[PDB]
Amino acid sequence: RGSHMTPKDDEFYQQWQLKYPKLILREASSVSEELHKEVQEAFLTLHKHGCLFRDLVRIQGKDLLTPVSRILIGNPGCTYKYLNTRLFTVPWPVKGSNITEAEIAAACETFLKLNDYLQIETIQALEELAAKEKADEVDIKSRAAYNVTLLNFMDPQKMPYLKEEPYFGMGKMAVSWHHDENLVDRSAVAVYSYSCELEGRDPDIWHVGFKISWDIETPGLAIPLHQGDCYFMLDDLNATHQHCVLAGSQPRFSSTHRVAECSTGTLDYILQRCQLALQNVCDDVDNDDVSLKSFEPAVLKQGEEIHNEVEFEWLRQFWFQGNRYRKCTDWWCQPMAQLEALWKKMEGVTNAVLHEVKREGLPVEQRNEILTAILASLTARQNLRREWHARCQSRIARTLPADQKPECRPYWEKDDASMPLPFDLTDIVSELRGQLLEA
Ligand SMILES: O=C(O)c1cc(O)c2c(c1)C(=O)c1cccc(O)c1C2=O
Ligand SMILES: [Zn+2]
Repeated sequence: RGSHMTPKDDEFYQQWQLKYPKLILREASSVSEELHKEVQEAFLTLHKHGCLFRDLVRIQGKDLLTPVSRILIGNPGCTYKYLNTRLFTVPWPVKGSNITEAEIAAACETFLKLNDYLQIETIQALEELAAKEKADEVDIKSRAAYNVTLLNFMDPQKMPYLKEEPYFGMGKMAVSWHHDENLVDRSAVAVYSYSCELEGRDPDIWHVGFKISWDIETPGLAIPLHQGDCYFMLDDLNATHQHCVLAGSQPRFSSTHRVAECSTGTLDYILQRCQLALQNVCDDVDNDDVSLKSFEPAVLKQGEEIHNEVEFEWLRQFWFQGNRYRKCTDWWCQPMAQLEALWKKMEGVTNAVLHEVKREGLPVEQRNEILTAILASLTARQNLRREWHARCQSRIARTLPADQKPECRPYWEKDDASMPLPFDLTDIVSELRGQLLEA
């Protein structure tokens, strides 16, 4: 049978040193009384204000409510995507920013303070890690450049429905074995754990488990976590090892600081993209007579791709969460209004393209060129629309509370003459395909 080790086992420390060395551990004691207080009160403050939410996530094609409740805090405009769900930051106050409710704002400041301290620690541990290998500095600093933390809460008494750990008999899992997605390559992750107050790991206490990827022969590690212990995954650990969370019996919070790989995941980035798409529009005035500067296939393809990007990675992702951030802050209210306007204009662009493709004096070579440059984009738009609407109407989603109910948005009826094109592109895509096979 597969087995596991905790500090009670003779072989624990040396197995740690041999098969999990890039896993570091700083016990509550390395951290000041002061910061412990501030940070814990900050957790309880967010919890009281109802700021943590279960994500209606996706996994092997199945909609599933995560047993754990979460919240994302970080640099303004930043996102972190896991399990097909883009979490938007509730902003903490980096330099250059000034706003979002009192006690909540103060909690954000506090997790920024925590972010700072843990960063300093991570850099020190990676320095040590290298000098241990000795027998760039900018790489280290960018691998500890935490731009977000993902907070988690679970109260096992309230959230009993928990799976047994299958390979090492670690007992009950809060979070099953996984790799953390969407992180900068080789970037560290720093977790502050806070648990509110014989053969194997003690079930009453929280543990983080690690195993080697592909491997259930090498026994796994189960590391006990009390109030205020911190652990760190350094470097390639998150890629070479898997981790899970073993549930104790008391509620527990954690702050999991990460370098989210946000090259296509920031308000700034998606605004530059929308703008790039709108470069193809005549923009003297904002009205519905949409007229484009060019129908070169490359420019049109690009436009429709950006159209999809803002619709499905930004708008539908944001509204699937049914405006639950509105509880914590309004930071994204204006930006999302603006992205919605940019997208509406793009529905305008697509319409103008469909107008061209139907234009009498257009040589069929060129028409077919247009079709072949946009067809993929439009069928992807259709398939992703079926997906999001269904995901918004699924039995599970309809049972969430009213301030969390998924919201299929934007959405308009075929009768709605405010919008230039139907929500259901099925017929249109059929038509374009048919044209493309005309002898
Ligand atoms: O399959 C599961 O039960 C499961 C549970 C989780 O909590 C996570 C995952 C899977 C991920 O895949 C993942 C990826 C990137 C960052 C993350 O934080 C997670 C998770 O947290
Ligand atoms: Zn994880």
